Amino acid sequence: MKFAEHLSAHITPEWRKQYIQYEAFKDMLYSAQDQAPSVEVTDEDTVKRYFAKFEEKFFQTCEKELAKINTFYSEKLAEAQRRFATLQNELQSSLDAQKESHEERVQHRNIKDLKLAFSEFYLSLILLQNYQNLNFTGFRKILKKHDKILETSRGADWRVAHVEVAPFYTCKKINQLISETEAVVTNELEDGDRQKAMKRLRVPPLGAAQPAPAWTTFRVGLFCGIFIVLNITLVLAAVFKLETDRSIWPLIRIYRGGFLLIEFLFLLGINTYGWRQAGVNHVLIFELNPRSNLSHQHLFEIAGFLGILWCLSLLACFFAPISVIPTYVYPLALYGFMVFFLINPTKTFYYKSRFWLLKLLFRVFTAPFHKVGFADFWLADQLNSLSVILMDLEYMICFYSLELKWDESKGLLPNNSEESGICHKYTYGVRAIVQCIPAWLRFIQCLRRYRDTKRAFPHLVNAGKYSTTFFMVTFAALYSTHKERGHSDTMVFFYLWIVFYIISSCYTLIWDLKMDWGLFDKNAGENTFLREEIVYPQKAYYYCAIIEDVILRFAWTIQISITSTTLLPHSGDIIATVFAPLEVFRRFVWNFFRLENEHLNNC
Amino acid sequence: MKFAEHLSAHITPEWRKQYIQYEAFKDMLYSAQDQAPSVEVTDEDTVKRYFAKFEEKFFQTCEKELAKINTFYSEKLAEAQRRFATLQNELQSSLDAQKESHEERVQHRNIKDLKLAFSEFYLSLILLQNYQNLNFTGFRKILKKHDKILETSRGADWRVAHVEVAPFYTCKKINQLISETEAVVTNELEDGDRQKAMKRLRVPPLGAAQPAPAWTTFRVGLFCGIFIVLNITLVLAAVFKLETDRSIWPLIRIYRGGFLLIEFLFLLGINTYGWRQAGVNHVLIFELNPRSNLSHQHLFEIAGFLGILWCLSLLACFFAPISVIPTYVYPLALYGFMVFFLINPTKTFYYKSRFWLLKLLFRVFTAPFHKVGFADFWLADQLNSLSVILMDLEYMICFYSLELKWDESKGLLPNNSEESGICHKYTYGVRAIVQCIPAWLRFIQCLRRYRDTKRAFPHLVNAGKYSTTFFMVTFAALYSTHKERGHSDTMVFFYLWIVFYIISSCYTLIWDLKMDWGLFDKNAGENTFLREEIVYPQKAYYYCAIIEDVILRFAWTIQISITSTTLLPHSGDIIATVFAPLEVFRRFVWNFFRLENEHLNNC
Ligand SMILES: O=P(O)(O)O[C@H]1[C@H](OP(=O)(O)O)[C@@H](OP(=O)(O)O)[C@H](OP(=O)(O)O)[C@@H](OP(=O)(O)O)[C@H]1OP(=O)(O)O
Ligand SMILES: O=P(O)(O)O[C@H]1[C@H](OP(=O)(O)O)[C@@H](OP(=O)(O)O)[C@H](OP(=O)(O)O)[C@@H](OP(=O)(O)O)[C@H]1OP(=O)(O)O
Repeated sequence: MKFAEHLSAHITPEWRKQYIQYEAFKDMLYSAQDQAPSVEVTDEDTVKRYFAKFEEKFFQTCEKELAKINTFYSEKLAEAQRRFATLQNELQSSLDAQKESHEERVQHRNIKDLKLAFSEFYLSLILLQNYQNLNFTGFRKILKKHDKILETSRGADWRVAHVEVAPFYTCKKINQLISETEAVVTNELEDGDRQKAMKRLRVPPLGAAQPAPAWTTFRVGLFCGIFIVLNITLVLAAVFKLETDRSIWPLIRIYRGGFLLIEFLFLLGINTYGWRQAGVNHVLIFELNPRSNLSHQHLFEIAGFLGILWCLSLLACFFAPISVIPTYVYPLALYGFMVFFLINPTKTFYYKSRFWLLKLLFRVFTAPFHKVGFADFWLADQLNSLSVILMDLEYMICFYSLELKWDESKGLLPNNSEESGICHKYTYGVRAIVQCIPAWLRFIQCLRRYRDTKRAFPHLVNAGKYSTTFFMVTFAALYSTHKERGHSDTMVFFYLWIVFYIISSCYTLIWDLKMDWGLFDKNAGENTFLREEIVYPQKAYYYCAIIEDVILRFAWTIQISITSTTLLPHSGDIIATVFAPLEVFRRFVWNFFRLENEHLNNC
Repeated sequence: MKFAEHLSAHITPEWRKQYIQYEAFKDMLYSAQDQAPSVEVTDEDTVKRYFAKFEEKFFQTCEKELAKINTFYSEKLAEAQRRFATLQNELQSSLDAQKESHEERVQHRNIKDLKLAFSEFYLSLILLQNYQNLNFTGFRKILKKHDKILETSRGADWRVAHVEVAPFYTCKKINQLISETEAVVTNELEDGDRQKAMKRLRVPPLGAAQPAPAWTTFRVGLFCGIFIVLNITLVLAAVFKLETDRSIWPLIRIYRGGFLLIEFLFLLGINTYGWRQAGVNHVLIFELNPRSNLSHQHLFEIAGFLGILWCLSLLACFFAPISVIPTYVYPLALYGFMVFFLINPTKTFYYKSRFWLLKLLFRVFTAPFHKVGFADFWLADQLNSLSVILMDLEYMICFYSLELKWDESKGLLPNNSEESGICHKYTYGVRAIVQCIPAWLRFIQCLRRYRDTKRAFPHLVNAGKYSTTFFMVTFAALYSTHKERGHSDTMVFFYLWIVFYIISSCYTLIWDLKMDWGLFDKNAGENTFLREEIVYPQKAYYYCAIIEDVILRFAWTIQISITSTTLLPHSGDIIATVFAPLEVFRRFVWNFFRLENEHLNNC
């Protein structure tokens, strides 16, 4: 309400402290009004002296904040012109190089980068202009409010004697700067095409939140409703219309991956909504284009659509109304549709989003030959917690290639055959390597980062933490195969195994609480066990995260060990399936604090 | 982009012609720019005289439109001043009467009515201010556009010489007016409470469409999705899970009403959406409070929720999980929930809407005594199209009270008993009166209107129209009972019956095309077979309405005749079911044109 929430919505995520503290002056004026001693206990001289002293303190605070505004604006303007001169020099160099093939491609990439730089400079200039306008509006509003409450005209005199003569308000150099940038872009860059110049230099109202179209919200609601009703009917159909002829392992073992993917997309949508609400400049961190970024609603829509596809495919797998090929087409059809959706080459269905995502995925998969950005290793750590999809895909390809009789029906082939359990076994080695692929990719990425930076800490320690999983999985496999062979010394390999269990968790957990989040700092001060500046209002969120992460790390390591070792022949698959949709929740809660730590400590 | 859509959304409907014809100015300037031939083709003298003559014509047109705007503003200000004087006199009289029981209640209703009058006055003055500001903005906008396209500075000089001195902008009496009204409201009425004074006089941004919350759209989507999935599963369950041993009539004949009502609500939501989009001032016509009106989204939400309840009740009726009572609680429970939803006495679940609708329904059901508004007889005619709900309700009461053995099970009592078919008969004759109730109410309303106005040409004939249903139903009942008795002269009563068929349709259809819509106008002729002015862009809508209404009138009259005559033992309920959900569509298509015609002629 009023200018208060307007300013609060128009806060720049970077310079939040530099803005006028409308709330502070608001509450201190109400504090002035609230005291109000008894009407007849003392002379009106005391009341007027109280009014005068509080007015003097109000003027002192206003002058202090005004001086801070002047200094901040002058400094900002200083680097504004210095950056303008630097970009003008670069533009002149590029133009004179062009005026006088590989050279043409270099000029093309340079001018495109220059256009992007001019775009961000124009955003900076308009941000400064909005800064000045918001400060002026806040000053006029607070002075009017004060003149109203104190029923005096002193606020107007203070404003006219201070504000309209303030250097920040009197300086119009920002307008000449933006006009010169616009003219340069129109003339030198666009060759007189003013329309294209503006179209590239548009600035959508980022300050006014985001005008989400009603159609997107309606579609999200429709998809959510259809998904929940399909889920309910799936539960009822599974409970009632299922008979007993086979233990239904393959169906869950195949659809667990789709369930994990859908849950991950939903949680990432919640994650980005919280990121936007908290004020963390995530778009800058991911070097995304500020013109076009995906809000949470699109992620919710995509998650709902994939959930619909998965649920209908699984329900068709149960019921199987009528066909010629009985049941082993639905999972294949669903996965084919998903993979084709991901690689759609037309300019439809978020073409830029899919292109950028697949480019990032190719970069992260070929990481040993690429640099390290924040969008790269974050996706690598995202994939590190989703080894279950790779496991399920390998199991599905094994089942459909070797075990399943392709030209047959039903799909409950006898388990008494020797070929039953070919990849329910582990001596093939096709389980340890698949599980360790994410760890290997992440570790080699960290090693390349260290080599590029030439700085041992913290990259070597990080590489060790990523490499502990190698020992974990390999020794679990050794124990499993030696138990299969029934050797006398096999039990010995159990002992140190448990040791390497602990040296994993208590290790990585520490890495999760010192460098990833920067908590437990020596300068906690008033906030025991926490950090000085926390964006989220409540510390109970931090407490629940710190109490859940310790359990979830043990859960993840034990679940990956049992998945790759396949002991406990009955309950092993059940424990793996039940523990799978918990590490994803851990990965969801981890991102909040990871980025709120990175945003403050840029580093 | 430009201010085109800005004004097109911000133009007040009832003064749309008075605003700037900015679009015409755009297109004429674009035509002027495009018509210029090549430089080499024509001499520069011809080019310059072209610019000179078109500039002169542009200035002439702008002078004409500004003169019209000044005259309009002067007249508006004069009537605003006279209205202000009148309301000041009324306030003075009220306050001096108050200063010097029934008298207190009269004073209370006077002060509330005066508060409403001041609200309307403040809204009108703010509308005038918005008009003036938009006109000034449009002038400066088109002038700078002309200056940029003609690369001349003549526009600025013309603006400062004409627009700056223009009487509409120079007259600042509007601000003194609003300040005086605000001061009077704060002091005389609110007794110094400025906060309550402005909150009662707050004006939401009606010009900027409507900021619909995203939560409402999400809820609408969720309800629509759940409804469509429940509909599909109900269709499949009815096709497969239902057998045929005792027919399904005693179920559809009770569950038709919920579908009818839900369809009516959905179509009414469509009506209000189209009404808002086309610009027809429907809120003024219904004397609704302009600050609190229901957009289409709320109607869609209510329709979806009722659809969910009805579909769930029907689905539970099919499968019928059994604890004690087999099947005859679901319809009663659903109807009880609906009626309790309508009569909720708390302040939740649309507190104002339900109270207003209940008051209107009571007023229309006490038609012979209370007066006539617009919403009154509009709702009367709206209910005249839904006699099927009353038919189904009385049939439900008849079945549950007499035929149904409530202390039994199943719900498929044999039809071989003598009492069976009594409720399928008409010996009591209740069908005729139940069907003829809406006609009687509408006739009484028209008779009261005629008596009050003492003018027979537009009222007495209106009453005479609604008496044909009486003769139709009575003659149908006579034919049915004489056929049941098998008298020799029975067939004779058929003959005139068919006659009174035609004298119904060809009569009321004419009434639907002359006074209800104002079509076929002799004074017209700009558009063949249409009126002088239309609001919807396409005449094909009028053509399809005029081609469908002729069929629908015959359909409605034959369906009511067959419903109340109890003939065609096999196809009777079938024809009733297939014809019922289309008369509501006829009412839906009728409302649009009825209100666009009532908006202009003002009968
Ligand atoms: O792209 P828009 O948002 O519609 O901007 C239009 C206009 O473009 P159009 O004439 O095609 O409508 C001008 O662009 P050009 O004609 O010069 O190519 C532009 O110019 P300036 O910013 O330099 O004034 C000006 O933008 P703005 O909204 O900031 O005033 C504004 O002009 P019009 O509303 O008069 O058309
Ligand atoms: O919050 P609003 O009801 O929209 O109005 C507030 C304010 O009330 P608050 O004291 O609760 O903040 C003033 O109320 P009064 O003390 O004068 O009764 C009012 O004053 P004016 O309308 O006379 O200016 C002014 O409204 P406006 O937005 O038109 O300036 C605006 O105050 P602020 O926006 O400056 O905080």
